[PDB]
Amino acid sequence: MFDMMDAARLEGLHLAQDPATGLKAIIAIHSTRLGPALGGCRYLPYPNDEAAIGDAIRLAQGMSYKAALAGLEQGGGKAVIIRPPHLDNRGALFEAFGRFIESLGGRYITAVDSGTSSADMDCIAQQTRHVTSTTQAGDPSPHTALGVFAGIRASAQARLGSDDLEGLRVAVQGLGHVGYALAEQLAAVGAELLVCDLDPGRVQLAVEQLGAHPLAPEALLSTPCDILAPCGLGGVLTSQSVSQLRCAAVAGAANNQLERPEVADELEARGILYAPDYVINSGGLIYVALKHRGADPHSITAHLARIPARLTEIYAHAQADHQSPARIADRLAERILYG
Amino acid sequence: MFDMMDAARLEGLHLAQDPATGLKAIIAIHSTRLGPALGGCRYLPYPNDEAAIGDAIRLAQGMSYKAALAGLEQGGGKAVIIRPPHLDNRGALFEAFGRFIESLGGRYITAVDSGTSSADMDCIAQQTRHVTSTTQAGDPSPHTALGVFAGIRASAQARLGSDDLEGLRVAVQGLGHVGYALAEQLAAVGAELLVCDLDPGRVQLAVEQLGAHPLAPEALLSTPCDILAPCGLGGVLTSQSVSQLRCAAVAGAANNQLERPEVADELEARGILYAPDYVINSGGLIYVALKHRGADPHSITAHLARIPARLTEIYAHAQADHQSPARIADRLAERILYGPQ
Repeated sequence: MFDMMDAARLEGLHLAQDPATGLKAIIAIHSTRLGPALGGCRYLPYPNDEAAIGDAIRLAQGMSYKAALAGLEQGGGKAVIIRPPHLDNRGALFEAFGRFIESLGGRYITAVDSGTSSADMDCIAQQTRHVTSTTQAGDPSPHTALGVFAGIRASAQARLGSDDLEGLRVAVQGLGHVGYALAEQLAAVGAELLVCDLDPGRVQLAVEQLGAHPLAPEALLSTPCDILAPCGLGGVLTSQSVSQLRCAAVAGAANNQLERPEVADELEARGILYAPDYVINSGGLIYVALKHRGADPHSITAHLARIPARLTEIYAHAQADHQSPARIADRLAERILYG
Repeated sequence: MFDMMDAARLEGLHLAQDPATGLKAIIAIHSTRLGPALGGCRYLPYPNDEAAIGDAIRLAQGMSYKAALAGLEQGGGKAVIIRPPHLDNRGALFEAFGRFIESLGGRYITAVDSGTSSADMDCIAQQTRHVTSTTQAGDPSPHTALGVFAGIRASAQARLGSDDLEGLRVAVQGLGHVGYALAEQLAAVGAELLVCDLDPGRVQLAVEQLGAHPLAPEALLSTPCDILAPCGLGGVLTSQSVSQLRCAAVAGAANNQLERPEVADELEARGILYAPDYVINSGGLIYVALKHRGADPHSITAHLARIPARLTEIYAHAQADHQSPARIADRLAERILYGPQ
């Protein structure tokens, strides 16, 4: 596994296995230069171990970049639990996972992610305090939503010339907690709002309560609009979908929007501004992390307020270098993490 | 690596890589049921990662069995550090390893092993307290030899009716730090002491200083004797060598005496009592474990008694169950490690 670690420049890898509870856990710690590593925990089926390990490692490197550009005193980590087929007692499984976390003594702080819920974080909390997004904690989705909204304002400024959004066509792909909250902000501002989601009744709510113009999901990604906001599954941007984009900029809340790093040059080569997902969507991370360390309230507002400004700066550097803003963000992150 | 870990019932595997220092290190924590996990750090070349990782797993398991039968509030762990082809320098790497150990909060305590020395322990000592066998710490070889001595006395009783070694023929195969100290302990008991070793002066030393009979290195394992004490290389017990033995028991200090577990049964078939190596040679481990926790010399002696006590317990169940002592030992260990308590 050292080859995998070395390719990601991952500091440490930890595997725990416990047959009383069926726990098979991976905690990957990519960086702790800036602080303890924080990252969510996934509870998912996997074709095999090396896929689960590989997924934890790559995602943990993602967190280091996201935390580094959000200016936090936080490194990147990620946990992955391999979903059993049987499972008699989930909950007792997550209590073992919390003991696993404890054994690393605060080097890793956990969080929610695909397949886990604040329910499971409550069980984790029984065994360690290096956990966040408990049921007692908030739902941090609003902070993500407002961050991306700020970031869409900044992308329209850089790409179209004005940060005014009224009458702009903006397409919001996905109406989960974050996607709907973003759409709602967009309707209040008077954007021409286009929405899509797999749940037909989520779309109905957005048509009924936001005045959203509904679109089929296959059509949404290529409709002509000013700004496309991906807020669903990852990998939404492929070489294929980038060739059929009709927006002037891509700016959304979803994680891991780029299928491959190479796609960011396909976007720039078409002249479409791309807001690097891990910059524009960090609001949920900034709030959870600062609240978890008990930071000063002035510091929390200050960090959240910096997201659009960070985008502006990136956007300037990318212009000044005829480079994709994803390249600019990456190299910024590398210097912080590896300089 | 979960198939491996599940096979070995390994709690936890940990990996750290540091390209600045060249650290590629594995720490395998098999069990922490009886206490924090204690185990040597080996520093060796390896053909591939899967080889080193699998090594760490398998040795940490053995250490859990060894610590359990030794009666210690200790778990089993092992560190493996893949030796890079070109390194400058050593001390920085082991300082980085020291930081790796410290990151586990005392759940793992390291020690010297094949490839590492007390000097490397000294560098680890700069970054963590969870390290043993530094230069300032007392040699553990005497204690190993003393524990093997007591173990031999308990094999005499079980095999020959009493623990009196006076006038017994005991052949010691290997006269290193542990080897010779066992030989010295045996002469004083009043036993007829046969010896072999790769260095000849080692022999005439024991011949001169102990009354030993010099024996040819290549024919010691077949000489008529009451007890054979392997204190050299591992794997001296093979299907072939067991066929040629001319002793009543085997009880010595060497690690990994059994070339593979069948040998235990071939020894049972021949009626030769076999002292499970990792039980009889636990004395270095007991001493280091207890010193680290700061124990009085009385407490070390009492705990050292676990070797003869446990060997006697194993010999009794072995008789009652009509099984090899090697099999009894593993099942007792498993009872302690994975059973209820």
